[PDB]
Amino acid sequence: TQVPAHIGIIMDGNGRWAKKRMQPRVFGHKAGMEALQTVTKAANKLGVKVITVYAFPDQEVKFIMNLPVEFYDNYVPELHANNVKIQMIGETDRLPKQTFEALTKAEELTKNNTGLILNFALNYGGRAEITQALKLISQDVLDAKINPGDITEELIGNYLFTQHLPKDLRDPDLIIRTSGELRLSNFLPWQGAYSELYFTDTLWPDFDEAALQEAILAYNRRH
Amino acid sequence: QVPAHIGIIMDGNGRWAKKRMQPRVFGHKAGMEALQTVTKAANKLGVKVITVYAFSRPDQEVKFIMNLPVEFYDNYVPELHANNVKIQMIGETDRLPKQTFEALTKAEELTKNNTGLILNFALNYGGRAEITQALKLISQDVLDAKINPGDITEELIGNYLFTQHLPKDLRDPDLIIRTSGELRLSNFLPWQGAYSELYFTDTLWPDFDEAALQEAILAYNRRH
Repeated sequence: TQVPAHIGIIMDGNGRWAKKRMQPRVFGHKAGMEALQTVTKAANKLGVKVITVYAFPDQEVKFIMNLPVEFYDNYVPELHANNVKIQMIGETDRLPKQTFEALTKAEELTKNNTGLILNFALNYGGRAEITQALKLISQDVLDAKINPGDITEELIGNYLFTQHLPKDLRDPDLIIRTSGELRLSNFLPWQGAYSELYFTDTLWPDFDEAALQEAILAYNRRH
Repeated sequence: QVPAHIGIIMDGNGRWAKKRMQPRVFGHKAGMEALQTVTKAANKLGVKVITVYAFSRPDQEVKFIMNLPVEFYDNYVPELHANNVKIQMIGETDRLPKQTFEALTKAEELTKNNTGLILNFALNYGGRAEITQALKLISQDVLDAKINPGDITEELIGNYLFTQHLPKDLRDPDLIIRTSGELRLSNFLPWQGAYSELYFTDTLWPDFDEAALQEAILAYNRRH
């Protein structure tokens, strides 16, 4: 049937997964990377146009900010060979030098690719995305580039971080949340306003191609 | 352990009426009874705010949503006033009919001093539209030099949304309920609900009562 063109995913449950396997939380994030690799390849083959993914303590953040570097070295080449285009959204200026540079190389490597767009939401917050959009628009109105009569929902959409996606694919058709949490977490509040929501108890590192197909199957049974 | 602000998407009125071989109008009158029951019960339990959204031949659906506050004023608001419930509307007023605008304002003016539960009606409401209208007002205040673009923060935007009239600690729903089995938010409080707990039930809105409200509050407490 109809495959949803844009899927949002809140990758929850890496810590619980690792605890369940009696391993450090760091092992869970590593397995979370594997799950993303599997899901990204499967969705690309099934014909999904976009996946926007969202990751959810002192020494943990050091290991977590090294994951984009690890992503670039051990996963990005295979994704690039699968014709996957890699982008990021969020306040990426806050990220460390090594992290921003690994992600930039992944963007540059894959920028000509014509398959699925893998969109990393990093240092991302919905309200903050909207806030900065409403700031830039107000600056442009103060500088007379745009009129206050030109302020519309379409204009706001052009100033969000999802602006770089193709116009018809900016808004998720489906938002998947793992690990049993029935809540929003400030992920794509604007873009996801009309999205089908799907909730599963399965933990993110166990979310595989079969779990993706079950989510896509649930989406088709809606309408 | 009661959530202070509960959002409610009231869906399933049409399905409820068609199941009983009755006209669609019958379903919406039963929907107003459900709202009365839920409003009274929530007020009793100590809920501070409920924001309600009537959502579901689109020309037919618009007539029922706009007829709501006229009938609600005549048949239900007096009892809510006696129960110390404050009534407020969020959404766009400019495009309302005359009889509807008068019925909403009479309901507001009647109940404006009440110190119990705030019943917040979302009528002619859209989240994206609300945020867009907030920008228009912020943009105009930047041109008038009342504020700088640098002053535009998350807290400022909150003061320009339709929920600004609620107290600052109660503006955002802690829980959002949707009836009729649909797993969507349908453009309801996208900003304000960004961190809300969600509760979905297959129950149709006219069957949603005090008991269903308490089952929802129970589920909310199991999250903590």
